[PDB]
Amino acid sequence: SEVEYRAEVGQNAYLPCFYTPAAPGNLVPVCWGKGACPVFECGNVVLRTDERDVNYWTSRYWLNGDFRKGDVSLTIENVTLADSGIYCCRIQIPGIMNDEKFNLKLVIK
Ligand SMILES: Cc1nc2c3cc(-c4ccc(NS(C)(=O)=O)cc4C)c(Cl)cc3[nH]c(=O)n2n1
Ligand SMILES: [Ca+2]
Repeated sequence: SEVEYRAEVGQNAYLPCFYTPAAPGNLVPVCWGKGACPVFECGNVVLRTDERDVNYWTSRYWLNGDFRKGDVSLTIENVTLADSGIYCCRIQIPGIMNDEKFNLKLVIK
């Protein structure tokens, strides 16, 4: 079919997203949301970081990887069937018309 990420109800879901910081400690803000990246900034926002730290999160949504090294992969805890969908991870590279947009398809059964 096409790239997808899978989980059963009650498991954690794992959606990958990565960037390479220009130099260590120099982080780029990231936008995670539910819905494809053409929607608003990154869909219906679930989690955000800035140059310093996580600045916004929704219950059950986590960055448990080394986000200070560019691993901004998402964990969704205790998934239900309502969690299926496209998710947008947007790397907000400083500057205009240069963001990286990743659309991740999650299928729960
Ligand atoms: C009570 C609760 N807390 C969180 C939470 C917290 C975080 C978070 C916030 C700052 C940092 N930065 S730090 C201090 O340098 O490690 C690191 C993380 C992982 C995230 Cl991403 C997601 C979260 N999701 C969530 O459902 N809950 N619930
Ligand atoms: Ca940009």
